[PDB]
Amino acid sequence: GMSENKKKFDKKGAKNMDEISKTLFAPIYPIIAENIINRFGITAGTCIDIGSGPGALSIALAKQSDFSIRALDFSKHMNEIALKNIADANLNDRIQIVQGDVHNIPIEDNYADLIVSRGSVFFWEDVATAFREIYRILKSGGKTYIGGGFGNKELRDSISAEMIRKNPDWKEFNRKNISQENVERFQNVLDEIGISSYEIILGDEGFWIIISKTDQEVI
Ligand SMILES: C[S@@+](CC[C@H](N)C(=O)[O-])C[C@H]1O[C@@H](n2cnc3c(N)ncnc32)[C@H](O)[C@@H]1O
Repeated sequence: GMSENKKKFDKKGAKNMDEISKTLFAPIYPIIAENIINRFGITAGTCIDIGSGPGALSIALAKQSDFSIRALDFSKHMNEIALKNIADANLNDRIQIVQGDVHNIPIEDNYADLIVSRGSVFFWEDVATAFREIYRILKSGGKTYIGGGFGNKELRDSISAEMIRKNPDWKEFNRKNISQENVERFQNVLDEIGISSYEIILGDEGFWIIISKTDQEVI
């Protein structure tokens, strides 16, 4: 017997993500990057983009800041595309592609000034372990922006209409992702870890987990 197989984040899936990233979703990346810059005022140092995929968020951040960026993704197929995209954009000097998993990040302790992630958290198995790793690699005084969304209401609404036409079931998955179910879920995850300082936000720009590493309250 034989089979032809399709699974998430494989070569075919990476191509689909890349195509959408370059077309329908393209405008969201500069907006999200701008939102991140404006929110925290971090414009240099080290930034880790977790679940970077075809690399569009990293590329947008590079174009608006002076960060040294590492784009971490567990899919070889995503990383092959991201490498090409980064090179095409003349950003090889700005963004390093790192093959690896959020559950065992190949980065030293206390390294990152900023950790960002779009559209990955909703897929992670073992989120407690993932968030312990995220906290481990975050520098004291560092910030995160981990979640999903479209940057602003106008883009959210226009893109959603098109996504629903293409992929009707996306409507319900997106509705589950960008909601209070995840605010509750992730509050509970961070609380089990014992994180002293965070915000989890939900609004027109999306759903985002914003951890601040600070000297802890229990001493
Ligand atoms: C929907 S894509 C989003 C891609 C990109 N961040 C963007 O917004 O265009 C989700 C990505 O997370 C990656 N991913 C999923 N689980 C992961 C894990 N445990 N560790 C690292 N990457 C992961 C996938 O391979 C995929 O590239």
